Amino acid sequence: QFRALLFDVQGTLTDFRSTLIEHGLSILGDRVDRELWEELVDQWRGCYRDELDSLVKQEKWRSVRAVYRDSLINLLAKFSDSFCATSAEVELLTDGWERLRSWPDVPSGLEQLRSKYLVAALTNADFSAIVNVGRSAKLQWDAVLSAQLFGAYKPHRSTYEGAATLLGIAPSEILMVASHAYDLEAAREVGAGTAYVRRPLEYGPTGRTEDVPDGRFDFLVDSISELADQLGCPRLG
Amino acid sequence: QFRALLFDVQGTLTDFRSTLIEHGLSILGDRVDRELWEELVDQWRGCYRDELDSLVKQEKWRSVRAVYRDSLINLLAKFSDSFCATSAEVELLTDGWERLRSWPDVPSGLEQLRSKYLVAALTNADFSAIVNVGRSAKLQWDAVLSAQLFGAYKPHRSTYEGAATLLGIAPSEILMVASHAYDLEAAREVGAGTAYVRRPLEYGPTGRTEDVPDGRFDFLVDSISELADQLGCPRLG
Repeated sequence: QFRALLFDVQGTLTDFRSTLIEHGLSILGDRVDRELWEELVDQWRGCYRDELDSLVKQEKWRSVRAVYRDSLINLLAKFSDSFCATSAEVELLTDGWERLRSWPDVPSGLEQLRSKYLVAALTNADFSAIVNVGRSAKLQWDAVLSAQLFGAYKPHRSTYEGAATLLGIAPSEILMVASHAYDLEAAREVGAGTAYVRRPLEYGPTGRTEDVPDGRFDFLVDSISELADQLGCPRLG
Repeated sequence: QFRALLFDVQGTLTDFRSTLIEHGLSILGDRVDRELWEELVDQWRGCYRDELDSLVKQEKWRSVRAVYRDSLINLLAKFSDSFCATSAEVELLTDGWERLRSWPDVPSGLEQLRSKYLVAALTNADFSAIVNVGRSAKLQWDAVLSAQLFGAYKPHRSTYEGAATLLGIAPSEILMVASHAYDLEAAREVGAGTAYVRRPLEYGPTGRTEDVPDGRFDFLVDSISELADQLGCPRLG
């Protein structure tokens, strides 16, 4: 069936929200409260995807770190009555995105898959960012692929097809793995397999995610270890 | 001093000659004698080098797999009196270059360096080839980089500069590691440190290797683990 598994990373494998909440509360200290900062974090994620959505239609690529920084600065202006931050603090706050921890199933799941499949990241994050998160989130890849290599973000066909060309495999022999349906739907359009990972805590203990029904994608799992089971990979020691 | 180590792979970390000799004898069996096959492998490697030297001068890039395949077809014609190969066998023999075994020091040496440094591959081999070599050679990277990503082979400055921009690290904070002096000299020009790894068996128990004196490059070692020691990395368990 498949030769390689292509992974979305942010949210799919990493809990970005907990880190950005705790990191921002560490940096800003007594100057911001949980509900103020949590509301900021949630609008920040929206601003990034809205800018990335705009860039895809326009067929342009830019530093994704710069996207995060630009949208944070815009949000800090909105909240300028409540608190402020220096340029250095804006840099440290923006760095939170590159210190993500992975969900607890991920490292054992990724290793268990490596016995039958090549495992690569295909991320919209900049190349250096995914390399950096790899250390804090304990990710170990066969290859790292980023929108920066292709000059185009997912859901663009160029990213999935370029990933397949670089890997030397037909798109039909890629299983694409993601906790975001848009990413899986685009991969299906190039012939790739689809595997959805439910992440109920991706947007916090409250706040819900897509209750995906069975049969929309080829697999629907609650962990990478579970996906590995269904792909004929044995459990580790 | 250094944030990342950039590794050449073929030869520096992998014994391509032992691999291709035993790989060919497995495919061809009794139809060729070992000493004859050894002569083809040594000329095959020579063809590959002469071809890459000319493509570098012309500033062109082409699939390195096709370089191996086209040069093999020429040598099979030259040796056609002694043995022959089917079209399928030509593909299998060319696959040997994507199944290289690593020198015995390398896997633990790479692991020991990961405690303090980012480790990435930078090879002239195509992207799919270096991914496959990671399994056969048991290499574990933070990132994998290929001349295919840049449309230019080492020693072109664009390859070292592209790697630095992809990893987000200043070339002065990159240590280049190789058993080939051309590669280290070119990285020195871009601003990186240099580490020469002596591989006397790279071209066989017979044949010869390069002369590097002490003080020509920043480090001169006999194994990756020695390099890690000289870089302040604690030993493994």
